[PDB]
Amino acid sequence: HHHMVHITLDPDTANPWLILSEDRRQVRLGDTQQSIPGNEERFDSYPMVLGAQHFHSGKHYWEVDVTGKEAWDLGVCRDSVRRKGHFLLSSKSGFWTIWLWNKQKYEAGTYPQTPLHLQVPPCQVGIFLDYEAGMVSFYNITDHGSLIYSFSECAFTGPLRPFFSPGFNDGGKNTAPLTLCPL
Ligand SMILES: CNC(=O)[C@H](Cc1ccncc1)NC(=O)[C@@H]1C[C@@H](C2CCCCC2)CN1C(=O)C[C@H](N)c1ccco1
Repeated sequence: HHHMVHITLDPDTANPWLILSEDRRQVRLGDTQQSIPGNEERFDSYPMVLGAQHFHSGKHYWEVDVTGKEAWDLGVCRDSVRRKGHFLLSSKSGFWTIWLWNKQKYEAGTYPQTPLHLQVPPCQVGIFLDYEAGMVSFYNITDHGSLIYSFSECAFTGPLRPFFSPGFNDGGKNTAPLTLCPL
């Protein structure tokens, strides 16, 4: 779409186990860990990261590649979200996400979550927000922009952040990084 937005990963939110491309456009789970600052922003608990970008208004679209990725988590979230210590990922916290785990088991971050029934495993996912509309939707690029799922009447109060994770590499097959597409 035209409402496109150039997103960079904020390393001041990145979980210590995550390696970033120097361009802030990839992110993947490292076997070992980084020994980095004591920021009130970093995700301690799980392999999660935001994008530096802050939306207070308007309509914003971006795309993410997940070729060869048995799991992942994409979407948006409030700044407000607490960044310290275990939680449930849900609209209820301040996350409007979808995700994948165990290769073929896609679900939406409703409280509680909602299994999804997808004609075509998406190779890239398109994410789209309309702050004023209370809207954020997920589109299956690899199947002619088919709506994977839409969150509606979200309560968009404070500012909003692009949310990501490449998920866990236990299976072996989650080496591959979330790659942001250039459009
Ligand atoms: C019961 N909730 C679940 O089973 C879902 C399942 C799920 C799996 C994959 N992708 C998103 C969701 N987990 C969560 O909501 C959170 C986030 C998640 C992370 C973050 C994304 C990357 C790696 C996985 C693991 N997770 C916890 O461990 C919370 C924990 N059980 C708890 C409940 C109360 C307080 O803490």
